[PDB]
Amino acid sequence: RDFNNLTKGLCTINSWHIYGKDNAVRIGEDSDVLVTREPYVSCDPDECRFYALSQGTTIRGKHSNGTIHDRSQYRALISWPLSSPPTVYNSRVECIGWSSTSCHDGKTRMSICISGPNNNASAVIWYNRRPVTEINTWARNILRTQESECVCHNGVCPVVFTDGSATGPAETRIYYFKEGKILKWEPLAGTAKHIEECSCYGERAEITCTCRDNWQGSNRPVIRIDPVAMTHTSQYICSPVLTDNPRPNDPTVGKCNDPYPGNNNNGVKGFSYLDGVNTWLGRTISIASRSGYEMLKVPNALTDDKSKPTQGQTIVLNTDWSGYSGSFMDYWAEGECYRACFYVELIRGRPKEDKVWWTSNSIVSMCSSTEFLGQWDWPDGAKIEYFL
Amino acid sequence: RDFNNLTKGLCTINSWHIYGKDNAVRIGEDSDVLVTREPYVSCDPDECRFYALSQGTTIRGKHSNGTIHDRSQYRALISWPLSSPPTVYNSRVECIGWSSTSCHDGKTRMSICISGPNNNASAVIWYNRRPVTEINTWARNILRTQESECVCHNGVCPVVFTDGSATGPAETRIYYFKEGKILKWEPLAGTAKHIEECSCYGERAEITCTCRDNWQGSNRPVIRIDPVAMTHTSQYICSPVLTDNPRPNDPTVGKCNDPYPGNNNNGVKGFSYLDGVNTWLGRTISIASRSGYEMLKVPNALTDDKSKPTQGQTIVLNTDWSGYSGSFMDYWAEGECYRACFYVELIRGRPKEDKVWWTSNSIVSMCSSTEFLGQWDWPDGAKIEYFL
Amino acid sequence: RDFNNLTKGLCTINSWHIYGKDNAVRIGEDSDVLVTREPYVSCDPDECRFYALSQGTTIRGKHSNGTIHDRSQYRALISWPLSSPPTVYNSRVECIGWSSTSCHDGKTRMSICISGPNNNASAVIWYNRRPVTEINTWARNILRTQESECVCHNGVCPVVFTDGSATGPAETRIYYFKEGKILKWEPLAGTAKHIEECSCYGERAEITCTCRDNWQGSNRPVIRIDPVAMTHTSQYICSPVLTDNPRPNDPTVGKCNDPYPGNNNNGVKGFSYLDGVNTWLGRTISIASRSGYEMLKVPNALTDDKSKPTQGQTIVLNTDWSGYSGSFMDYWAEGECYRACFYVELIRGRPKEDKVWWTSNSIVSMCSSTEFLGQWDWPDGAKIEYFL
Amino acid sequence: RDFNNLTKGLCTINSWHIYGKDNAVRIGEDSDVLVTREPYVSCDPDECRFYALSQGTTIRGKHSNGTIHDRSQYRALISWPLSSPPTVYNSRVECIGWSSTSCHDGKTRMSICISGPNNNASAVIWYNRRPVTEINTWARNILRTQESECVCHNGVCPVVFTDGSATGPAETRIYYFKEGKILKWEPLAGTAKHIEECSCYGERAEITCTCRDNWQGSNRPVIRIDPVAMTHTSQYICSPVLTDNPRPNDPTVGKCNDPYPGNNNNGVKGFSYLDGVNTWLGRTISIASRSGYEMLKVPNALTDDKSKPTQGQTIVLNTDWSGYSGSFMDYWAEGECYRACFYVELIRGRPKEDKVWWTSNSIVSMCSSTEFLGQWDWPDGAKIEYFL
Ligand SMILES: *[C@@H]1O[C@H](CO)[C@@H](O[C@@H]2O[C@H](CO)[C@@H](O[C@@H]3O[C@H](CO[C@H]4O[C@H](CO[C@H]5O[C@H](CO)[C@@H](O)[C@H](O)[C@@H]5O[C@H]5O[C@H](CO)[C@@H](O)[C@H](O)[C@@H]5O)[C@@H](O)[C@H](O[C@H]5O[C@H](CO)[C@@H](O)[C@H](O)[C@@H]5O)[C@@H]4O)[C@@H](O)[C@H](O[C@H]4O[C@H](CO)[C@@H](O)[C@H](O)[C@@H]4O[C@H]4O[C@H](CO)[C@@H](O)[C@H](O)[C@@H]4O[C@H]4O[C@H](CO)[C@@H](O)[C@H](O)[C@@H]4O)[C@@H]3O)[C@H](O)[C@H]2NC(C)=O)[C@H](O)[C@H]1NC(C)=O
Ligand SMILES: *[C@@H]1O[C@H](CO)[C@@H](O[C@@H]2O[C@H](CO)[C@@H](O[C@@H]3O[C@H](CO[C@H]4O[C@H](CO[C@H]5O[C@H](CO)[C@@H](O)[C@H](O)[C@@H]5O[C@H]5O[C@H](CO)[C@@H](O)[C@H](O)[C@@H]5O)[C@@H](O)[C@H](O[C@H]5O[C@H](CO)[C@@H](O)[C@H](O)[C@@H]5O)[C@@H]4O)[C@@H](O)[C@H](O[C@H]4O[C@H](CO)[C@@H](O)[C@H](O)[C@@H]4O[C@H]4O[C@H](CO)[C@@H](O)[C@H](O)[C@@H]4O[C@H]4O[C@H](CO)[C@@H](O)[C@H](O)[C@@H]4O)[C@@H]3O)[C@H](O)[C@H]2NC(C)=O)[C@H](O)[C@H]1NC(C)=O
Ligand SMILES: *[C@@H]1O[C@H](CO)[C@@H](O[C@@H]2O[C@H](CO)[C@@H](O[C@@H]3O[C@H](CO[C@H]4O[C@H](CO[C@H]5O[C@H](CO)[C@@H](O)[C@H](O)[C@@H]5O[C@H]5O[C@H](CO)[C@@H](O)[C@H](O)[C@@H]5O)[C@@H](O)[C@H](O[C@H]5O[C@H](CO)[C@@H](O)[C@H](O)[C@@H]5O)[C@@H]4O)[C@@H](O)[C@H](O[C@H]4O[C@H](CO)[C@@H](O)[C@H](O)[C@@H]4O[C@H]4O[C@H](CO)[C@@H](O)[C@H](O)[C@@H]4O[C@H]4O[C@H](CO)[C@@H](O)[C@H](O)[C@@H]4O)[C@@H]3O)[C@H](O)[C@H]2NC(C)=O)[C@H](O)[C@H]1NC(C)=O
Ligand SMILES: *[C@@H]1O[C@H](CO)[C@@H](O[C@@H]2O[C@H](CO)[C@@H](O[C@@H]3O[C@H](CO[C@H]4O[C@H](CO[C@H]5O[C@H](CO)[C@@H](O)[C@H](O)[C@@H]5O[C@H]5O[C@H](CO)[C@@H](O)[C@H](O)[C@@H]5O)[C@@H](O)[C@H](O[C@H]5O[C@H](CO)[C@@H](O)[C@H](O)[C@@H]5O)[C@@H]4O)[C@@H](O)[C@H](O[C@H]4O[C@H](CO)[C@@H](O)[C@H](O)[C@@H]4O[C@H]4O[C@H](CO)[C@@H](O)[C@H](O)[C@@H]4O[C@H]4O[C@H](CO)[C@@H](O)[C@H](O)[C@@H]4O)[C@@H]3O)[C@H](O)[C@H]2NC(C)=O)[C@H](O)[C@H]1NC(C)=O
Ligand SMILES: CC(=O)N[C@H]1[C@H]([C@H](O)[C@H](O)CO)O[C@@](O)(C(=O)O)C[C@@H]1O
Ligand SMILES: [Ca+2]
Ligand SMILES: [Ca+2]
Ligand SMILES: [Ca+2]
Ligand SMILES: [Ca+2]
Ligand SMILES: [Ca+2]
Repeated sequence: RDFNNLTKGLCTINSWHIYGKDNAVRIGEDSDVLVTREPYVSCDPDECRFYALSQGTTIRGKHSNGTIHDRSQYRALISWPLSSPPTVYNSRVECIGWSSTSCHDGKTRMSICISGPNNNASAVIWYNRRPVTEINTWARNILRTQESECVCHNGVCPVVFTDGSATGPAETRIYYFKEGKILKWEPLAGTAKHIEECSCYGERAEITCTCRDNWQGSNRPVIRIDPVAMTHTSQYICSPVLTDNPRPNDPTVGKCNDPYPGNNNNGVKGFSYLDGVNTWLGRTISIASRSGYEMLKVPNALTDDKSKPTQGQTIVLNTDWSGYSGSFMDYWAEGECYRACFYVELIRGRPKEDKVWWTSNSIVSMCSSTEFLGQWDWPDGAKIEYFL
Repeated sequence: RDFNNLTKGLCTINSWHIYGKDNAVRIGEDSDVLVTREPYVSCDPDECRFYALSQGTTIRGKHSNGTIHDRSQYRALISWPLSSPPTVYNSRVECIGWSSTSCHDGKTRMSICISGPNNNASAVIWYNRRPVTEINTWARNILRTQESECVCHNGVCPVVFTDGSATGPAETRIYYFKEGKILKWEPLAGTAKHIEECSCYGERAEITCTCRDNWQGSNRPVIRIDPVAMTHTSQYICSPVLTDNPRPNDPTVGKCNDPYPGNNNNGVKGFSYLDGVNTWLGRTISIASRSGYEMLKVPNALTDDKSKPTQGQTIVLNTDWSGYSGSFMDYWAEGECYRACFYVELIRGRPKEDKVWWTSNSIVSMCSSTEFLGQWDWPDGAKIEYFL
Repeated sequence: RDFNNLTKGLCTINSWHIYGKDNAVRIGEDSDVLVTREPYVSCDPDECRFYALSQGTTIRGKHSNGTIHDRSQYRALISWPLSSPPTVYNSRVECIGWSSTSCHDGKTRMSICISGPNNNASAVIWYNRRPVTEINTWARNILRTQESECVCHNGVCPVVFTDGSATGPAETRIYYFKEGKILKWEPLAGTAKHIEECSCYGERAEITCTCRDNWQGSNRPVIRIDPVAMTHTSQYICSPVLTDNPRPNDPTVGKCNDPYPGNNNNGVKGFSYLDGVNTWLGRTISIASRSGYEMLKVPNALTDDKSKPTQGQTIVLNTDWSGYSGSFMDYWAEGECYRACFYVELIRGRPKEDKVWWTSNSIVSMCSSTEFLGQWDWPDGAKIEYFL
Repeated sequence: RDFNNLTKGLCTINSWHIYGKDNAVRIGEDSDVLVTREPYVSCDPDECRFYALSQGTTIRGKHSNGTIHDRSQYRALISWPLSSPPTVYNSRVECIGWSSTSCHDGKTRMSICISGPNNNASAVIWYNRRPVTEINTWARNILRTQESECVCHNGVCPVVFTDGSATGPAETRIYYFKEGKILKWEPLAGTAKHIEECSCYGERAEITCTCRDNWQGSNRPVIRIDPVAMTHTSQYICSPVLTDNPRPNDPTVGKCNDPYPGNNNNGVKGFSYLDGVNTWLGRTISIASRSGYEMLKVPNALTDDKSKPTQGQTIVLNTDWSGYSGSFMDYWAEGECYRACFYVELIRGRPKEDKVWWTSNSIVSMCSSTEFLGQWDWPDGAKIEYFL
């Protein structure tokens, strides 16, 4: 095997087709399904799999009480077969911790998990299923990373980390790994003022990451990385189609180089594909909560501070719960272009459904089509009443 | 690996032997077995597996209530090892949707799943476990396909789809796929007046499909496809041994080029092997409901409008529930001829057993023998009372 | 791979060591373990596995009621990893039916399952996981076979079948298979008067089978097969150490060429290793029921009508339930000799423990040592009270 | 594959990072997790796995009552994927018995299990998943071995066994195996007065084992083995940082050549890495019970009778239960040095938590880092009240 190179451009996105769906909460009402959150999808050269952070309990288990909490000693990054649920019996643990990323470089997979108390966390970087490198907290305040896949080019796999405040300036670093070893790291540069939970994809030897400005911005920060020079830039999506949550209503003109205000100290992980007129943004439908999910075609969103939608697709109705969302692609597929894909975490339980004592999720995932396909909506599908 | 070619004729069918049986409803009374319907069997060069459409819940799970319904966002095509049950832990998802087909071409497998609302459905064609092509609804009325395996010849895998009314003329198309890409499609031609749910097999570079005329016919339509020319014909089975369900009693003379009347707007998926004097038809025993199942040797059924049985074999007694049935063969077996096989879906629960709130099935499957073997009957075997 | 040849003699048996044990009934009190009976062990070149006839239900499932019965449409030959229990999720179905044998020839595995009603049963012979040959009942009275592994030599795998009465003369046939095809069959010859359930092993190009004379004999019939000439002989074990069950007390002098009387129309599957002074016989301890199990070293048991034990080993105390027992060896092990092995079926439930409504078993298995090892006893270990 | 040689030295240990954690008791509150004890970790060239002695029941099963007991016919050495729990469906049985060790030699794995009554136990040595050698009890008093991995060098895998009293002199033997065959054995020599449960690692063609002196010592005996000469030495860790449990308080000066007194007839399995200034000792925090766990950097502990800690890391708080601990390394990792690893058994249930009737454990495991990483504590995490 050779290292994968990002040689292709994105396919033209004219609609989105169903790729995967695990129905995990429905199925786990009466089977041994682990409680999860922060899911994602990532491909190897011969298989694509679902990933998430386990909570170290089943959803029917008594230890599901308290799983609203984000960080414990009982979390782990797990992966499992595409569209199956994350079960006790089919989930493979990648590493232990409560914040993660993972990617395949064409030869083997790198997985990173962060664990520890808030003031003393550490990342362990695994390569070929073995621990290789460790990184201690630099700011002593919840070292944390993408919660979706990284992207590699000729063996170099950049990863975005943040350590520091969620409600003011923090210390974001871009690490450049190869075979699980640190080649270089850089502090964040550019005009993004706060970065968390980057969702990345690669095309034509460039990696684009759409992130969460938790502190101030309802527009999303974007980091663009050259994995050969090992350098990057940052800005915000210019468009007035605002894509964080909660957020204010959409204005007429956005902000390219600073956070669009109205909502402070909160957000959600999300994504975009930024490719000129072939630009699609994901967002929750609700401006107030993680409710609904839609894709909007917003030509030149990155650069055009007045850009509005020209097409769209509903993914989850606004009468259903959504959650985090992120990007991935099958960099080992056949053909001339990389097909954009994404997932949406469908959060069930706390805090919005507080008649149960747990929080979990299922996954839905879609990829682009060059056809203009009909749309369905894809809810989680479980009935909370059954769990009482 | 090279593409498989249909070089062999059918073996002489002198009786049927047990091939597989999963006992899924019995076992799922106390284990984590998914609710299914629309099962089938399909072989790869190194393994044969059971396939079906999951309902995204276990049979003991509370989400089994409502599973009489055919189309939801919680269905998927799954496969699992021959004669095991479809469990949460052993079922591999092929694709997401509520109508399917799948076949191996000798190199890898193509799987197709249709999803969407009734007026906006779409097919996704997967090849080598990746999405390759998408097809939007052409008639905006439940785009739908075979619900059993397709057949390939030198890489060309024809598939029959219908979109449109179930109770009047519809728009049937034969697509010719290779490596998941569309080579060609044609509209239905010939004298079949309505087509659904084709059950296909191949021999000597020809593919024969026995289908369901839901609208008018109690005889079954037959499509015969040349996968080299990429052309086809259609007619009905001429015999007065009528094989849809519900149906009128058997007459003395059938119809070759139009639907045999008496029953409108209903049917069941079924199959035949049409090979001159080596012709065998499957049918339910009951003329009123999906009850019992038998094979009848009906020499020249396709062409002889007075042909009656010369031999038979009971598969399921008329005091047991049956369901869909379909054809498959192991095109990678040893020997000089292809051995005909079939399966029967053994439907349990609603609507016939309405003391439970679910609908599911098990599978029995048989293949031909050149011996004249003794016969048993093969019921599902579960007791509904245990589920109350 | 080449076909395995029986080139080695037996290792010297000076005691027996623990090989495998599945604890299936203990574990299945609270996990999804299939109800079984008629287990055995058989090796492939790279793995050894447990085999048995499933009853198509879990032991906690409501469908376990009635599993005392031997023949239903819900039985199948399953295999699973050595010392694991037969679970819904790890059991591989080999074929469907209610009497079986299986063996590897060095290239691939042959498995045979018989199904049908008592007057119309048929065997299907699978090779390389595909059906190849079928055999109809010849006497219309419960066609039946070994219930433990067959043995192959240069691709020729003999199998012993019986069809006919269990309580008078029957029609026993030795079939010689190669690649699942019938080379030849012969009727039983020699002085054995009734044959069932042969337990076989091979050494130095000869196959020895120790069987059950259900009709009259409390000594066991022995068939010795030359798999090159495809011929056989039969007699009884001469020794007065009687090894069927139920049986009369041991006499002073046995019978070499006729059944030792005292018990009619019953028996149990059992085994021996018949190798001159290196001869070991298995038996239940009780003369009345399937209770206890012991190995006895009985020099020249086959030929010496006064031979008595010179050494022994208790396997199951007479205060614990036993069951069928049979022979197998790992013909692909390293070294200069074949190590004798056996298993004992530990039957729990009906008819001896009738406070439960099921019948099932676990497995213990041992192989020979050239050391004189200390002995333990190996009960099933489950508590029936837990199942009430 | 070639046999692995111990060519590397230990990496510099500046802290410990999380490697694996199975959360088995939390998860097994509502899934089919086997009851275990005496766990460990061991690597093959392509995978690392968790190992333990099953009790042949699930933790929710009724047969979990009585699992405080150490030796039964229902125990087996099982292995399962790293950080998954030991489930009925994913656990591979290595061999049957109630004391074990296992190691890979670079070509394949040797596993040893001891079974029998206390006065008549025997070891079976498996190689390449087949039984090869057997060893009878030499002292007729609970033949027993390491309960963690062995270590091999050029195919020679030494193993430490003890037979005899737990409360006076016993008969310890070092066996040197190759391909499961005995090359040599030696009686214990040196100044260790009692040996049990050795925890071993290899570096630079030497194997170091840290053991348990059950009879008298609260310092730990150390055996150092030359696997080429097949010879060994023994002494005690000289340091006054005492590492058995229970134990007296730490003195100022330890004992190098005799047991440090204060506690008789008890102990716990533990470990150390003894490498000059790169020396780290594990111990329980409590001096009275298996409570808490810490690593202490104790330069020259082996040789310096006044050596005190210079650094440490808490692994399990003293308000959480611990248990056995042992060493392992991935001898097939990339890089220039072997990274020290260890596990801690987190015992739950009896005797310390006697509101339940079972005893089981989970696993946490860590490996060394050359960074100075922040520390977390890693409890089992289950709530006993949930099991009542
Ligand atoms: C079967 O399946 C089919 C496939 O899925 C399905 O078809 C699909 O239907 C859906 C639903 O209708 C379509 O999705 C929608 O797409 C809209 C875009 O398309 C419309 O607009 C474009 C653009 O039009 C402007 O520009 C062009 C040129 O650039 C001009 O030609 C126009 O005249 C117009 O110009 C004006 O506007 C510009 C600025 O925007 C100015 O520059 C200009 O000067 C003028 O002012 C048209 O080109 C489209 O026409 C074409 O397509 C239609 C078919 O859809 C044909 O009939 C037609 O002939 C053409 O071919 C079309 O008119 C999206 O706008 C829309 O998304 C908004 O609405 C949804 C709710 O429905 C919101 O959830 C979403 O967030 C978007 O609205 C919010 O955000 C905007 C942006 O800020 C706000 O303005 C708005 O108020 C709203 O904000 C509020 O909500 C937010 C969210 O909660 C909140 O955050 C805010 O704060 C605020 O509260 C939606 O995506 C989809 O594209 C169809 N797909 C296809 C392929 O057809 C079909 O229906 C199915 N069949 C059945 C039977 O079910
Ligand atoms: C152990 O296992 C064994 C192996 O399984 C098992 O043996 C098997 O037994 C079963 C059961 O008996 C057999 O299965 C049946 O087979 C019948 C066919 O065989 C009979 O008929 C043929 C043909 O005979 C005609 O033709 C030949 C030449 O072509 C002539 O020689 C004849 O004289 C006769 O000619 C007349 O008819 C023609 C028109 O049909 C005219 O052309 C002609 O001019 C004359 O009028 C014979 O050859 C057979 O004989 C041979 O075999 C028997 C053994 O079976 C030997 O004894 C004998 O010596 C020969 O060797 C034989 O006589 C099928 O017809 C039958 O299926 C019908 O019945 C079942 C119910 O039992 C129905 O469910 C089924 O649907 C069929 O009936 C329906 O449909 C027909 C067609 O339209 C209707 O006419 C009929 O009324 C009925 O309709 C009703 O029900 C329908 C369904 O609900 C409904 O839809 C309708 O609307 C309506 O309500 C059945 O399959 C099997 O073949 C045996 N197998 C073998 C290998 O032997 C054995 O028993 C087991 N042992 C034990 C102990 O259990
Ligand atoms: C730790 O683990 C150790 C390893 O497991 C363990 O040691 C093992 O102990 C067990 C239990 O003791 C041993 O197993 C028993 O072995 C007996 C055989 O060994 C004895 O006999 C031989 C043979 O002796 C004759 O022959 C030699 C020469 O051939 C002569 O030298 C003798 O003098 C004698 O000659 C007479 O008999 C001949 C006819 O039989 C005539 O030819 C002759 O002219 C004379 O009349 C001896 O060689 C043995 O000695 C050697 O070994 C002992 C150690 O055991 C040493 O002390 C000694 O120094 C020697 O080295 C030894 O004496 C088996 O007979 C025995 O099995 C019977 O009993 C059990 C019950 O215990 C029954 O269940 C079983 O079925 C057998 O009895 C039934 O069947 C016989 C046969 O028909 C009947 O005769 C009998 O009445 C009985 O029938 C009844 O029950 C049946 C079953 O229910 C029923 O069907 C009938 O109808 C009827 O009701 C048993 O297997 C084992 O071998 C030891 N292993 C080793 C390696 O030592 C050790 O104890 C453990 N430690 C601890 C602390 O626990
Ligand atoms: C984020 O994560 C960080 C990384 O984990 C974390 O930092 C870590 O913090 C922990 C906790 O503080 C550290 O772990 C402790 O480490 C101690 C060792 O370090 C101290 O000591 C050394 C050595 O000092 C002597 O020697 C040097 C030279 O050799 C001299 O320079 C010194 O002056 C001194 O000399 C005296 O002593 C010698 C004899 O011992 C004589 O030779 C000499 O003549 C003098 O008398 C120092 O070098 C260290 O300083 C350096 O590090 C600190 C940071 O820790 C810096 O601030 C500093 O500037 C330096 O760089 C440091 O002072 C361990 O001793 C300690 O373990 C004991 O305590 C714990 C309880 O806390 C016990 O559980 C444990 O068992 C040990 O105590 C028991 O055992 C000893 C030995 O017998 C007994 O003496 C003692 O009484 C006690 O016994 C009792 O309990 C036993 C257990 O129950 C029982 O069995 C007994 O019977 C009895 O009842 C502990 O491991 C860790 O190393 C830090 N890691 C790092 C990298 O910094 C950080 O806090 C986290 N952040 C936050 C915000 O949470
Ligand atoms: C497991 C068990 O209880 N076995 C006992 C059996 C059975 O109770 C009956 O044989 C059942 O009918 O009875 C014995 O007398 C016997 O046969 O030797 C004693 C033996 O201990
Ligand atoms: Ca369960
Ligand atoms: Ca924000
Ligand atoms: Ca019809
Ligand atoms: Ca008998
Ligand atoms: Ca001690």
